[PDB]
Amino acid sequence: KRTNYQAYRSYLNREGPKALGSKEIPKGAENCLEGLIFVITGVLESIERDEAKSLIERYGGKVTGNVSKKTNYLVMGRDSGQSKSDKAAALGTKIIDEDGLLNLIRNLE
Repeated sequence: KRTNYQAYRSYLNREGPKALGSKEIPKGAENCLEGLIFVITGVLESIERDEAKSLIERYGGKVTGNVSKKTNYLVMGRDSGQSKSDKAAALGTKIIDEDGLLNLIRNLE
């Protein structure tokens, strides 16, 4: 019984942002993420977690690391944690990619 998976920290923070400052921060509606809880897990394409978090928070969303019952959208990059995914799955919380996160906001442009 170990709840900290050291291997996961390696994967989740092993990103090679070559498109950092390219896909980031759209001009969507300020209300787009407002009232929606976003949970970011796994390694995305290229995003510093804070830029995601600040973005989510800025657009009225709450960013948290644990999938809640009001999440709706689980941003999942490369990680295979059954633990976080199962909760989302049981709720019907849909899994999205980095592109998916921005895709919603891009729609509100």
